[PDB]
Parts: sequence; C-alpha cells; structure tokens
Amino acid sequence: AMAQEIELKFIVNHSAVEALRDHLNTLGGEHHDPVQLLNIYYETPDNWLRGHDMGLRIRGENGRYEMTMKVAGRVTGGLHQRPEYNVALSEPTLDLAQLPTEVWPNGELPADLASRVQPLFSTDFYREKWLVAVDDSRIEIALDQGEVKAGEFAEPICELELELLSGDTRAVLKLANQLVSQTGLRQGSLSKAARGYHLAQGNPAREIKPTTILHVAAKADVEQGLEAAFELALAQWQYHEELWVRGNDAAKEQVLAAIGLVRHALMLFGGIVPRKASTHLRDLLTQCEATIASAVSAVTAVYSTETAMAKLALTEWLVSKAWQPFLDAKAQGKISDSFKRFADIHLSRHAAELKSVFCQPLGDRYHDQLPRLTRDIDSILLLAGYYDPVVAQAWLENWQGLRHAIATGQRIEIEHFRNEANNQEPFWL
Ligand SMILES: [Mg+2]
Ligand SMILES: [Mg+2]
Repeated sequence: AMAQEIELKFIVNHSAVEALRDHLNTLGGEHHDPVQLLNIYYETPDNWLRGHDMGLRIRGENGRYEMTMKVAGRVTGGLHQRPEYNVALSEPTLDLAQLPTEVWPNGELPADLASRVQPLFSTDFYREKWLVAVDDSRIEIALDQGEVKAGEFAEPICELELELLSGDTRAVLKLANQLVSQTGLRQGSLSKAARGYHLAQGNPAREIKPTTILHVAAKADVEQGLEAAFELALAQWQYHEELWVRGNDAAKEQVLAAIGLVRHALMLFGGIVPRKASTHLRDLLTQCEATIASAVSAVTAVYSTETAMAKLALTEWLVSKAWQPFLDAKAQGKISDSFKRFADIHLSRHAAELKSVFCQPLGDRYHDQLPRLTRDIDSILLLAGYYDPVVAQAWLENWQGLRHAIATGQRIEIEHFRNEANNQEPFWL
C-alpha cells in the first residue's frame, strides 16, 4: 500500500524567523544545521497529476536523489494528511515503474505518462531541523526558507512544518500549542506543490469563493454532517485569510463570515453538542474577531496570537472530535441518526425564523436583523444539500440578495428581495 504523511504547516512572517529559530533552540531536541533541498516537480500539458490532487518530484540533497509521489488526502487548517511513496534514486531520472499500482487511479500507469511529463516548477530552499519527543510520539520540526519557481514566476518560501514521524496526531497539536504563544505563525493550507502549480499558470490573482450549499454523502449520520460543516467553515477561513494576507482587502469580510459560520454551526448542532463543549473555543473566536475588526494591517491581524490561538483551537476541536466525550446516551442516539432527516427538521425551523422576521417591511430597522438573517442563511447552507442544487440555491438566492442589500443600504433592492423571498415556497419535505 502507501505510506501516510501527517504534518502541520505554518507560514512564518519574514520578520519573525530569527526569534522563531531562537525559541526552537530552547526545546532541547536534536538539531541539524540548514541543508539545501533542490526539487523539480513534473507535470503533463493537460495538468493530469494536478487534476487528481497528486504531486510528483525528484528531490536532491547534496547529490543524493529521491523520487516522491504524494496523492489526494485531507487538509484541515494547517494539517496535511496525504498518502505518499518515496523511492531512492541513483541519479536524477524518474522511474515510474518503481511506484506501486495503487498510486494510479486506474491501477496502471498511463502508457504515455513518462513521455509527456515536463519539469513544471522547482522548489529551492534551505531546511533546518529539530527532532523532538512529545509523550510517546516523535516529531521532526522543519524550518524552510527559499523559493518556489515556475519559469518567470516565483514567490518566497518561509514556513515551519511539524511532521509526525510516529505516534499520535494529538502530540503534534500539543507541540503547536506551545509555539503559537508568540506572533509570526499562521496555519497554511497550500502545499509547496499547490503554490508551484499556481505560479505555472502565470500566478493569476485568486478570487473570493462565496460559500455554497454543503453536500454530504447519502446515508451520512448527523456526526458526519457536523464534521463536514466544520471542515467547510475552517476551509473557508483558511482560503480567505490566505487571500487577505496576500493583498485582497475584500477577503477580510469573508474571514469574518467564515468565523460566523463556525459559530452558526455550533448553534445548529447545539441540541446534540452541549454549549460547554465549546466554551474556550468561542472565547478565543471573540478575541480573534475583535483583533480583525480593529486591525490596521492584515499581516498584523493574521499573524497575531489572537488569530493563531483561535485557529489552532478550532483545528484541534475538529481533528480530535472534542464533542464526543460530552455526549450523553440521548445525544449519541441523535448524532448517530440520519443527517437527511435532521436537516428536514432544521430547514423548517430556520424558515419559520426568516418568515416571522421579514414578513413585513422594517423601515430603518433592517440592519439590526443582519445577525439573525446571516445565522439562518448559514444554517440553510449547511442543511440544504440533499435537494436539487438549482432549486435550493435559487431559494437561498433571494435571502442572500436581501442580506447584501441590507448590508450595503440599497432601499429598493431590500424591498425587492424581501418580496421575492416571501413569495417563494419551500423546497424540502
Ligand atoms: Mg512538507
Ligand atoms: Mg514532510
């Protein structure tokens, strides 16, 4: 089969590198001085490997070569969990026959793959390492500094990785908790390969991604729905934070919206997961929101300890499934039942709230209802996924139009969408 890589990635603010290196040196690990890693990644003209979330490189460490294939896995905040397979090489030339068949989607290497792959991008960086023990786990800390480059287009590498060599993922999260007491770290959801692929397309500006309806598997239980909901909210926070720190000022609003979605998900599942399961998480989210609101700089806001601690708290809560020990028998029964059936009930609950609030025109008092309206839209986004996507998104579009118009003060559009929303019927059972 494949091996399994588990590592937590933090992007490091450039000014914080020296202070980080000093801190890492107080942990009492086995330290290795920087070594240059030279990598070339390979890809076809039709972006075949990228289409499968899989990356192929040859790594050089002082004339010693290694071929590595990573395949589709999971990214949760900064935590990358990818299957991989590494093969030692005698010289820098690919040998695709050495990889197991389970690497390939069809169980067979495409006939022309070796012939049509070209060098698409490189990563050239110096890696400094600390090996540390946390409980019964062993973790390799890597500090990477250099470049990722696709022809003309390059961007800096300045990041920290905590790779689990053996043991438990909880140990990685424990280690992270010590490090985010100081500024200069943010969880990074983009692999070096993902950034390399983007540069190779001419490094176009990334666009804001509005949240769309969550689609959870048929037969999923409520717990699976909950996991998918929090995965989505964290992914939307990560994506928009990356855009914001890269210079998109409009993305700030979407960072706050994603944090709002976390809160609304906690409320949605609050009949099952008690409020006390998320006391500390919600406290940290409040301080993060305040820091974001008052920030003069995206860089300062994003690399702050308020943001760092709040984000790590959410990642840990999700990955550790921290709700589980709080569930009594009744709650366990409800969380193990159908998400589809749960969703039908809660769609009606949120529709009742929307109808009662917006059945009449509200004059100068629309803006005070924004939090309620936003909660209900967010809740329906998480719940509406078992129906026809065209019908369901069309239903939501009218409430979303109302929310936009209220937020920007468009009097005509407020009344238009309020009427459209009150004239449409429900789509659910
Ligand atoms: Mg890595
Ligand atoms: Mg690694």
